[PDB]
Parts: sequence; C-alpha cells; structure tokens
Amino acid sequence: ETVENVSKESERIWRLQRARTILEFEKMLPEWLRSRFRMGELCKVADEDFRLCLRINEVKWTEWKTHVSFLNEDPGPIRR
Amino acid sequence: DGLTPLQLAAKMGKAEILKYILSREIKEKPLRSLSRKFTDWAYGPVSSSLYDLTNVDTTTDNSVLEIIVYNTNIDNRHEMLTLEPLHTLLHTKWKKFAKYMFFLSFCFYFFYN
Amino acid sequence: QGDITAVLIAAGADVNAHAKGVFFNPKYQHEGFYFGETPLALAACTNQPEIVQLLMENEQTDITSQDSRGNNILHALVTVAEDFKTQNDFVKRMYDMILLRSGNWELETMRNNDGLTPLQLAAKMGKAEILKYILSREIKEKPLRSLSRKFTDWAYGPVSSSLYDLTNVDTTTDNSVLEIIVYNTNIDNRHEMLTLEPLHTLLHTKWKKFAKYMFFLSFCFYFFYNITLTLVSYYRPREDEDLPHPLALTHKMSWLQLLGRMFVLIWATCISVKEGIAIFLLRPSDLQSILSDAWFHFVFFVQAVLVILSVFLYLFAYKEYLACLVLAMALGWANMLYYTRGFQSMGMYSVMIQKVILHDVLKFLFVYILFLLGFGVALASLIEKCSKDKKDCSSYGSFSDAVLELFKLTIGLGDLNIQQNSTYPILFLFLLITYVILTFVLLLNMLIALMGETVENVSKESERIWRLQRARTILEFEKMLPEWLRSRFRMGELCKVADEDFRLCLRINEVKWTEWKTHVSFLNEDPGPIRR
Amino acid sequence: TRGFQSMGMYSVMIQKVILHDVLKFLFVYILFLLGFGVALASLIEKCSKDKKDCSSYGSFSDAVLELFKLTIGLGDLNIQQNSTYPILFLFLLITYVILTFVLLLNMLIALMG
Repeated sequence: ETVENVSKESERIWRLQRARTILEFEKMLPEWLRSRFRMGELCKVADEDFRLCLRINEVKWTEWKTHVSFLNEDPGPIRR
Repeated sequence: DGLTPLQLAAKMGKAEILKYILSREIKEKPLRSLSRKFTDWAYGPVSSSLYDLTNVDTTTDNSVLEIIVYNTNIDNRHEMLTLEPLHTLLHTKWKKFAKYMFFLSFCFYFFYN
Repeated sequence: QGDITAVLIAAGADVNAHAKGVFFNPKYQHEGFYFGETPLALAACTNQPEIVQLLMENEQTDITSQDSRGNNILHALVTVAEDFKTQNDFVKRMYDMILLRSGNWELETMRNNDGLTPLQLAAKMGKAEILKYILSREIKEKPLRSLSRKFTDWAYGPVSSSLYDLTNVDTTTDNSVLEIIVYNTNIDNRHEMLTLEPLHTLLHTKWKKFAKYMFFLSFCFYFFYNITLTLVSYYRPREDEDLPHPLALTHKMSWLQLLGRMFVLIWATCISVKEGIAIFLLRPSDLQSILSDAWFHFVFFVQAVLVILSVFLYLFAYKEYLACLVLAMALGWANMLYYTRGFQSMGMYSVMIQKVILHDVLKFLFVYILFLLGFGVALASLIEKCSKDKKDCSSYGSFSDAVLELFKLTIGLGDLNIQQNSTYPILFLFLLITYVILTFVLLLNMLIALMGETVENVSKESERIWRLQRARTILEFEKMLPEWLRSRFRMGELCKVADEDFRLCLRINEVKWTEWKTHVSFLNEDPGPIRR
Repeated sequence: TRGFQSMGMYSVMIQKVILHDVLKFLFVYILFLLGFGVALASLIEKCSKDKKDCSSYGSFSDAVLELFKLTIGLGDLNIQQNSTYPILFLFLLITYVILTFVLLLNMLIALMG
C-alpha cells in the first residue's frame, strides 16, 4: 500500500511541516503586526455590536432550507 | 493545568468533539449567543458564513494553533488541520506573511553557500 | 413561499421584472448567484417547480425576453448546472419542463450578447451533463415531437435503428460544436464530453474516410524529409577533402541528389507557410496550456526555419555552416514523436514520456544536482591539498575534474583516482559509497513517483489525453483542404415531422435488448436498408 | 515450459511483453539513438580532435556504437581524445543517458495498469 498509504502519509507530514514554519514566522517578527486580518468585530447578538473578531467563508447547494438565522438584509460586499 | 475545554480537546487531540465546538450552529434566537458559526446571507445556494475566532488565532497566550502544531504525543494531527477554522487560517498567512518571508530565507541562505 | 406568492400574483404584481444590481459579480464563486434577471428563472434555478408551473399559466408572463447579458431563460439554467451527477438532478428535469409546457423551435435559435446558441453555451463553458440531455432528447409523443433531437426508425424488438439529428453539431457552419469543444482551453472534463454519442462516432467517421489516409501521407512525406537531411552527413562517398558545401546546388549529373537537395528546401517553405499561421490564431492557447499541448507547432517551426538559415549563412559566411545545421538537425529526428499518434497502443506510451519530464524528472533533477554538488566539493578539495597524484594533475578544472570523476559513476567509469590517491585511500571509497547509495535511493524513489494510482489514474489519463490529441488533428485536416468536400456524409435529410420531408441532415446508430417496451414512436413500416 | 502451473505463468508473460511493450520500447529508443548520434557523428571529425587517429571504420556509425554501448558497457577514450571544449562531449551524452532511462523507466508502467 505504498500506492495507498505512503503517498497519503507524505501529504500527512508535508502539511504539518509547512504549518510549523508559518507559526514560527509569526513569532519571528513581533515588530508591527498590522496585517493580521480579523473582519473587524462585527455584531454577535446584542446591542454590543463591537463584540469579537470574525472571519468569512461561503457555501453551495443541496437541501434548500428556509431562513431565519441570518444577520442582515441580504447585502453584498457592503462597503458604503 | 489552566486550560479551557477547547484547549483540553486540542492538547489531548480528541478530534471529533473539536469538530463540534468550532462549528456549533444554533438555529434559534433566545439563546444563540453561545454559537461559534454565523450565517450572514440567506440567498438560496450561496451563503456567507462567519466563524467566530475567539481563542483560535495566536493573538493571546497559549492559543489553539500554538497547542496543535507545536505538540508531540498525538498521532491524528493532520486529521485536525482539515477542519475549517484552522484549514483556511494557515492558508491565510501563507498568502500574506509566510511565503514572502520564506523565499527571502531561501535566497539569503542560497547565496550563503 | 408559494402561499404568499398566490396573493401577490392575484394583486397584479409584475412578473417580467428585471434586476441589474451589483450582485452579478464576474468573480462568480463569491457574492454573486447569477439569475438571468427574471422572476421566472429565479423560480427555475432555485427548485420551485410548483411556482415555475404557476408562473407559466399567467398569460402576462413573457418567456422570450432576454437579459443584460442577452440570455433567455434556457441560457441561464445552463449556466448554473455544475459538474455533479444526480444532485437530485433538476436542471435536466426543468429545462425539460419549460420546453414541453410551451414553445416552438424559436427558443434554441436566439443568441446572447456573445452570439451563442444555448447548445453552444453548454459547450463553451463545458457543463457536460446538461449537454447529454440536449443531444439525446427523445420525446415519445406526436403533437409536439418536432422539438426532438433523437429519432427511432425501426420498431423491431431488440434491434432498432436510431437517428441523431445533427443541426449545429458538425463543422458545416461557422462556430460549430466540435470547433468549440476541441480547440478550447480552460475546461478540464473535456474527454468526458467526447464519450457522448453524436460526437464519439463522428470523430470516428472521418478517421475512416478522411483523416487516417491523410495522416500517414503527412508521416511518409515527413519521414523522407529527415533521411534526406541525414544523408548529407553519412554521405556514402565517405570523404573527399573537407566538404565545403552542406546543402549545395551540384551542377553535376546524377539528378537523384539534384532532386534530393531540392526536396529538403521545398518542405522547409511549407512548414514556414503553415506554422507562421500559429501566431495569427494561438494568442491565448500557448500561455494557458503551459504544460499540455500545441507546443510542437512551435517546435516544428524552430527546426525547419533553421534549415534555411544555414543556407542564408552559407552565402554570408559567419563560419556557422555546419554549426547551425547539426545542432538544429537533431530536432528533426526528435520531432518524429508527433507522429506517435495513430495507434491506441502507441499513443499510451507516447503521452507518459512528456508526463514524467514535467512531473518527476525535474523533481529528480533538483535533488540529484544538490547531492552531486554536495559530495563533489568534499572530494575536489581533497584532490590536491592532501591525497597524492601530486604533480600528475595539470590537465583541466581542479574542482570540476573531481565532479566528473564522481559524475561518471552514474553512467560508466572505473578509474585510477582511487589507485592514484593518498590520505589513507580507502577513505576515497568511503566518500564515493556515500554518493553511490544516495543516488540509488533518489533513483529508487522515482519509481514511487510513478506510483500512487499510476495503476489507476495514469493509464486512464493517458486515454484522456490521447483521444483529445487525435481529435485536434482530425478537425485540422477538415480545414486543411477546402477544395472538394464531396465525401462529408449526412444520410441526406430524411423526414423529421411534417410534409417538409426534405428537412435536415441526419445520422444512424443501433441499439440492443433490456426492457422491451411497445412502439408508437417510429417513422417507417419496419424497413431494412431500403435502397429500392 | 508447459507442465508446471508455477512455470507456466513465467512462460506466457515473456511473449506477452515482446508483442506488447518491447516493440513499443524499440521504436522510440532507436528514434533517440538515431537522434543524438548524428549530432555526435558530425561532431567527431569536422571539429573535435582525434584528428588523424580516426581511419578505422564507419565515421557515422562508429560514433553510434560509442553512444550505443553506454546502454550496455563502455567507458572509453573518445571523451579523453576529443576537442571543442570536450566537457561538451559530456553534455551530449548525458542528454542521451537520462533520456534512455525515462524511456526505460516508463516501460515498468507499461507493465502496470
């Protein structure tokens, strides 16, 4: 199963050995971390809109449920 | 040991329960202040999701990625970095910080030899 | 909300509205979700089949209205259905439902702003599964079967002769389907489309009647072209003085070389004519296909022009009489690999060569030089500071000489720098055997780089590339002789539906057992090859 | 070689490969053998010394054999008795030696699938 396991475990070791150096290059320059990105602490629940820093991902088809869970009035990349 | 439960799931590396804590959608609104995922758009097939990122990134002491990657002693470690609030975040800094710093460490060390 | 929808339509809400907002997003996979701007397509795209049937009972509803992009509705359903089979397949079901609820033929003829039929749009974006529906489309009725694309002719149990319909498919008009499919870049499931039946046999048709007989003539003409270039270096009168003429004019008898030396220079013009067109057409093809195909048209052009450029150099005498010829002559026998198309047996062994040079040889090469440079410096600094052969080394390259004495052990060696050395010269057989084994693991591990479902994927992807690289040349040999296309075959426009029997040109295929249905769909009175 | 089920399997696959893959190997291998040979045979006398010491046999084909035996067994003096920067004579062998090897390694995959 070198056909199977070895060319899969090489994926297992390589993504880790990349991931070690990236966290090392965070800790290598503690000078000016101005380009850490955080989406700028949008609203969570309450009147406390400035709450905690977030991130963004996107989804696709398969089981079109209805919707009351959202936050906004179907906007886009709302820059204004 | 001074550990949050999210930290305890990482430090022992029990992966499947950590898939639940970082996802955690709660489809209500008397108590959805406990969630960790947020859906923003409601537009049929496309929808922009918001993961929550409190202790995850290395912004405080003893964060999640600091626990996961530097650790020994666990064996399913690559099966944890598939998980979405970690998989794209490593990919984030490889676009903006690391890869541009990486080849400078190559090209400096290349002329050294 | 279909229940709220009923009151809104009863109140008189406009149903032919548009929407031209910022939410189109040409960077499609975020913030977008294209419609086709109409309320009808939004009902269609998002699986509201009750509402799609609801929106067509209203007489005020238009269908033929277009988009800002020019799209009608059946353009839009094509631009949504992605490459995933049976995702509770609804686009194939609902593209069906819009035509059968209403429509004459005047829906599939309208062009977009890019000037494309919906059949062309499915090909140019390459969304394969919905194109399987359009080219099949049997309609087992007869009030409305003038929209079909398949026709069954015989009704005779297991055997049945089918008729595909072939309107815009063959390259008989401008911008046809095969011209779109094969010449295109930018798509990745391209071989999964040429499995489909009104294309799979049609490529096979011209390889019986046009291309294969034209192909080996292009081989046998190009084959003798390289022997004639070869026979100025063999040159059976073995030596005369020093040969001051590579490609001469030979004012002398035995015209076999007079016809011979002129036979080279004529074919250098034809390749110069034909592949000078390669700039005029292939402006995005080369940089996008950086590792795939259509590069040999440059490499034929590098070869044949340098044959003439030696002959221009022979009258201006920059000393490169023989120099420009020979180090460009070698491509003439190397470019023969273009003709390795032609056998399915030969094609598989042809593709995988260029597979490994791009994948794994350069992966092999960067590490192999890194150890070759590695252990060489330890031995090159060994060769003179200590380790005798004291005075006997005054020949060449005191660093690089030791590199070659470490380089040839890969290939062929056994020499005296072991026997003519010092500083305990068994040490000189430590710092080779660290090299010899460490080549071998870096050589053995390249086998594993040709593993990893190479059993599965590689001998399947070689089928994926080979059928395409045949299919490019066949459509090129259509366009190569526009002289007399009398042997394009069409079955001669048999009856479609109406009193218009001379209707449109067709084709023939045949079927087999499994689910003996009954038959009212046919055309004739169970005939055979009815010649009469 | 009929007679053992053990011996029979090794007997059939010989005639399998001569019909399938050796002739697939042979047509390409001669195509490069004829390929790099002409560049070296036209090298051997017009430039690149061993000036007078070449009056033996087949000025084209002699260079072919000096490129043919590297597949089998060689190590000879037409490197050491050459000119026109004779390291170049170890470029236009190593283009051949590697390009045999991929055409030899890919025959393993022709015995895969």
